[PDB]
Amino acid sequence: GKLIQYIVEDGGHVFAGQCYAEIEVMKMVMTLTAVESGCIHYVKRPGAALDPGCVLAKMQLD
Repeated sequence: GKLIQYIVEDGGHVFAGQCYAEIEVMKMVMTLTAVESGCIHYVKRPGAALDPGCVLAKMQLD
């Protein structure tokens, strides 16, 4: 689906269970739950149809 907005910012450390983006799928909002903590580099400029597995972000495994 589309990338509405990014609820974090570029170069931002995150936590377990923390939303980092929000997208529109099936007409509905979606918690982009982060899965690993680290300094996200903002890869995906806003408003793009996305994929399961797309690189919205890369961090490092802290």
